[PDB]
Amino acid sequence: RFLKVKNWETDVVLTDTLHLKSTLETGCTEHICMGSIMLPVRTKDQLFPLAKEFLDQYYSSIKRFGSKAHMDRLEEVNKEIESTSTYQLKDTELIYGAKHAWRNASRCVGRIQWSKLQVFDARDCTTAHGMFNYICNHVKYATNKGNLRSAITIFPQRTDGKHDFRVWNSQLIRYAGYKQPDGSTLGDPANVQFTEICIQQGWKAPRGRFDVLPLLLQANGNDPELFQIPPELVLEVPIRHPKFDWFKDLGLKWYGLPAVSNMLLEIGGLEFSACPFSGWYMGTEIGVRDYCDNSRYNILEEVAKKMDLDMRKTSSLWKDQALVEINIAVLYSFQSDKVTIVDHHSATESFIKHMENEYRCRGGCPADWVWIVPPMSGSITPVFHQEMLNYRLTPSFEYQPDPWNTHVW
Amino acid sequence: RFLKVKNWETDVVLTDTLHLKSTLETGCTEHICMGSIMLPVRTKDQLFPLAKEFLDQYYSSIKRFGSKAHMDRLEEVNKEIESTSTYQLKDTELIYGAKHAWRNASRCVGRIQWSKLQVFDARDCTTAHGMFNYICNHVKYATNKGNLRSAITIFPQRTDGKHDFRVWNSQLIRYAGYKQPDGSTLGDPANVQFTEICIQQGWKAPRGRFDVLPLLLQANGNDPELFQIPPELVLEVPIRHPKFDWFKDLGLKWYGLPAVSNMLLEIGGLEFSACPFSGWYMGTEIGVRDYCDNSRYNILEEVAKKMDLDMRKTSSLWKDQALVEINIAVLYSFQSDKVTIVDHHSATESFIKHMENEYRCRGGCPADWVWIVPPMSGSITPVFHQEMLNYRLTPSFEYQPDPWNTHVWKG
Ligand code: HEM
Ligand code: HEM
Ligand SMILES: C[C@H](O)[C@H](O)C1=Nc2c(nc(N)[nH]c2=O)NC1
Ligand SMILES: C[C@H](O)[C@H](O)C1=Nc2c(nc(N)[nH]c2=O)NC1
Ligand SMILES: NC(=[NH2+])NCCC[C@H](N)C(=O)O
Ligand SMILES: NC(=[NH2+])NCCC[C@H](N)C(=O)O
Ligand SMILES: [Zn+2]
Repeated sequence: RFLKVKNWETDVVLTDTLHLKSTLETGCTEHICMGSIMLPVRTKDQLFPLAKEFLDQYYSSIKRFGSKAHMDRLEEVNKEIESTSTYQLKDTELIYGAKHAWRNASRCVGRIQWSKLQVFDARDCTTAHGMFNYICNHVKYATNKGNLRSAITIFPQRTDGKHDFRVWNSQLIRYAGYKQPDGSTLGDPANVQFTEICIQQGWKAPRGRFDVLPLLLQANGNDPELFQIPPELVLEVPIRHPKFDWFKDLGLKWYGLPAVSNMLLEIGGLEFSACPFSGWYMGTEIGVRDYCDNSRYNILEEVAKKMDLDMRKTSSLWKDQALVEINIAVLYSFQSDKVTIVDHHSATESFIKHMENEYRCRGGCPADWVWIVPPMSGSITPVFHQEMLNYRLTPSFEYQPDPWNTHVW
Repeated sequence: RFLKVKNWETDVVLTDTLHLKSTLETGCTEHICMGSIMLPVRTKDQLFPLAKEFLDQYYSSIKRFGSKAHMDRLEEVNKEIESTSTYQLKDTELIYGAKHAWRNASRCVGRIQWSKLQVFDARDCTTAHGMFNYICNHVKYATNKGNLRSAITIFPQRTDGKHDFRVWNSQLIRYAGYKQPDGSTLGDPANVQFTEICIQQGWKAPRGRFDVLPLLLQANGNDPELFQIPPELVLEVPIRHPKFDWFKDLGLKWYGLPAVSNMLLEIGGLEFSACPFSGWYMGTEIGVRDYCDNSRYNILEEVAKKMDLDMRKTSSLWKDQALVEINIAVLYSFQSDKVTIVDHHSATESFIKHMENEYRCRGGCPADWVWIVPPMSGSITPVFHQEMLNYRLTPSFEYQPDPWNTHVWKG
């Protein structure tokens, strides 16, 4: 009932009670752990309990648990639900829910910043053009000339499912991927399919290695539309090393704004299917995963050669030496151009502090160890030695099917 | 109920049916994952079934399920259990049992070698001196002058819980750790407590940074006894770098034979509390964990200074740069001295092939992602991109409480 988690480097021990308020499932069972598996309309009856659960925590957080205001609101929503078969959050509730969905994102290592989220209420939106407008504003606000500010823009909630708003891109800003005759892939292999769906939709791909994709926005259930982000609004960083002048020749660069756009935000049973959010990169995401993953830009060998390393034998650890240099370069390019970015050491140290604050002030902090530990130098970051308990709390950010596998044109 | 795991790098999908045979628990529920938690006598009543499951697995493995030899063995074992409250395993079954405990060890990335385990049957052992002799033969055999051979020595199983055989060391070979009055630690911090027990037992500590610990052996539930492993039997490797001539001057070295000796081997319900086993090292174990954990030798700074790295700000990734070098040094030193060792790339690539083979021929491969993925360069090794299912199958290697915490001293 009262679980404890120990850090094996410091011997510190925290007790977890917050998991007791766990609602959703984990994919695991007393017989099998699926901790490493990436992916382990509501009715009136289904809804009220959720709204109740939510309002309870909301009012509890504002020190008015069981107050008249609390009871009243619970009644109004209750009425509104029974009548409209749904309800609307007050702005206060929307903001609170979004911040807490971030607070509860067990896979996010940057949650120490959770309370500082800027929320853009786009619930009055009605068209793809409106969506494009809201998104551009989000992009500009959050980029802030390189001094990034976390934000989320929330489009209209789901109703009957046949009027859902959806951003087809996986991130607001991402490079394109095209399958060349060579059999090889040009650009970002991860977006090869999306890149094609834009074309299948009219986009005029410049077939480059770093082409900013176009937004494919879906409003109120209608078929999606394309819009190119004002180039002047997409901050980019040219990747150069602080010692290897040959580096720039690799012809690499990355965008400064990471902005997940394909997730679903659930607040009090309500579902917001279009809720793009952004923060700032942790160095390794680009340097380790986007650049070195075999299925991404897969650039290790190329950088290996340029460094003139004995790639004849794995045991020489050339991949490791290169990986490091590459990551020193990403953090260098960003820091030079004055674009916010955080290294895995500093980011993990913060998460640990955040975990401690969360444990004493909330009785816990759900965290997914498999995602929290950086893809490089694992054990030399504090989170590696930190036991973590993963569980689902709501409000939350959830995965949802790609729209192009659901859209009934 | 079939379960699928995908490799997000190759899009290869495997199907697991083997987890259905999983009886033991995981620590996780439908509402919580404890996948990253380090540590989440039997009665006749509970033994019969365990013995039967085992014999059934055994006889099926040899294609004699239902045979008369199978049926007679079950009758023989059950009679014996009801008769003595326990039972003895045949030699063939012990070997099969030991090999499968290794095959089922979800935290071991070296399992592609599981069928080539050399099993030393020390069930006739009765005294600590007897244990010392067995252990000495195990080390020499396994060390094989640097061309390491995986092996396990199995001492008498547990009976009433008061006559246990235990190896108090956590590994047959490990360096002493000494707490200094100024608060600093000399040697390996991980073994300070055990070192104190050895000194209290009479060991004369040479108090250096790499002193090989004595064996503390408990036979038949008696008080443990000290024994020094013959120095000529302990193979060690001086650590140097293939390009930094100052590396050797750090004065580092490590032993070549890793031999976990504090686990419990469960087979057919029987409990073998003293079952030291060894294989060969994966570089990162030494280079990353033993050398760079803040709670171990913690050499990152010193190695960083000598490299004249910019230690002013973490974002220079000086810790990362130094880490790679140290690991290159460990692998290089071992290879030069011709002592068996495997790099993390090589080891993880083999585990993937092994895992795939196991799904196809066995229906699965219980694996602990948290432990399988190496402590450095995670995503540039295939295991990181591989989804895994973790569950407990028997025979198995289990953790057990430190003996000094449970032992009833006799004087
Ligand atoms: C401000 C700095 C932030 C940092 C440094 C940060 C860091 C991270 C990192 C390293 C990941 C893993 C990314 C991956 O492997 O794909 C992650 C995941 C995640 N973060 Fe953040 N984050 C930040 C802001 C945000 C914000 C503003 C939200 C939500 C409002 C958020 C919600 C989450 C969620 C839901 C995931 C999991 C996404 C998935 O499953 O792909 N993060 N974050
Ligand atoms: C052939 C060489 C072998 C290699 C390369 C290998 C590799 C590894 C590594 C890297 C780990 C994690 C070590 C740690 O982080 O402390 C591990 C754990 C494990 N291995 Fe092996 N192994 C080998 C042989 C064996 C043998 C012979 C057995 C058993 C008969 C075995 C049983 C296990 C067990 C039970 C664990 C978990 C130990 C614990 O929880 O501390 N391994 N192995
Ligand atoms: C299979 C496994 O779940 C997958 O390869 C992982 N992906 C990720 C991870 N961690 C982060 N932060 N991001 C990922 O995409 N840990 C492991
Ligand atoms: C808390 C966390 O489970 C712990 O720090 C871990 N230890 C280990 C690990 N993996 C291996 N191989 N060995 C460990 O000791 N993964 C994580
Ligand atoms: N720090 C963030 N906000 N990350 C969002 C996900 C970005 C993704 N990991 C990438 O490298 O493109
Ligand atoms: N490859 C092995 N057999 N390892 C056994 C565990 C050794 C332990 N990790 C060490 O660094 O000493
Ligand atoms: Zn689990």
